[PDB]
Amino acid sequence: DNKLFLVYVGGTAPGANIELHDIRFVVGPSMEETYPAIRKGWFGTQKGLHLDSFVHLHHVDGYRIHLTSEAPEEKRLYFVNFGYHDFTVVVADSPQSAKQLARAQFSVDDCLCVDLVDNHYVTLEFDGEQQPLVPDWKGYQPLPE
Amino acid sequence: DNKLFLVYVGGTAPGANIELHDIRFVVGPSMEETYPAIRKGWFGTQKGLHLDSFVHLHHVDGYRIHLTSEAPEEKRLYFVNFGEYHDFTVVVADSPQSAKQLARAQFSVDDCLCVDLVDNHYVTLEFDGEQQPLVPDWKGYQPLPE
Repeated sequence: DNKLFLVYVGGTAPGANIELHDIRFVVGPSMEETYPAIRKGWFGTQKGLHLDSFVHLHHVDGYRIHLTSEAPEEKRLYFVNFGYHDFTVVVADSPQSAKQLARAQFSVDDCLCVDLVDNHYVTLEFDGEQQPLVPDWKGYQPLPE
Repeated sequence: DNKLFLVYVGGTAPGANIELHDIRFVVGPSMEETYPAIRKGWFGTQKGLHLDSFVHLHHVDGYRIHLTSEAPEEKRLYFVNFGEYHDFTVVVADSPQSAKQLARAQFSVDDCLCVDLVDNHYVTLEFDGEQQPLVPDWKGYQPLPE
């Protein structure tokens, strides 16, 4: 059973004075099997690359996330970064409606469509379940070599 | 009269999903006169680069910072990155080893950088006993011009 993980990773990059951090979406049966995909998703230096937090995402806005190898869809998963507090994940039909829904959850941004991840398609099903967007785990976990 | 600024800048880089941030050290008479050096020190994509916070750094651990065109110093300025400015500090030390030690002790494997040459200006230190809190002069969102 493949799972979708939102992963927050940290490391160095050439030119930079401090540690940088990025959010990756990866798919695997477990976290350790996503390690190759985390490493190649990471833009910076591989030496010292570490996991800071992650969450297995199964539900967003009442929608269950399904993953299939093959897969038309009405609504899609959108990740919205504000230039877990500084980002969100929403379900919407358009990139513009995704940004607006993201603005309304607080009380010019950038968004990514999460629809194809490590050769797996993201399809959504309404079922009513909520999932708090909080880490399953946080800390400092270096990836192996 | 040149000033040493520590600037917190933000923007994008190829392959990254979110906005990234770096700390730069820059030298100029004013903040706006450091913009070329900020742009050329930024590791990522130029388009959309913005300044988020900065501080004019004049004193660290009782030492006054002097900036000169021409340059032996026993103690030096060290910037220490830990693995509001909470995730890092600046200290005065003789060696990178002792720099890391002093940085650890003032909270209650890391990386450190020696800040002795910045934009063709040498950093020299003079003990005068003055303190300066390592906090921003300004914070917000300021796009750098093109």
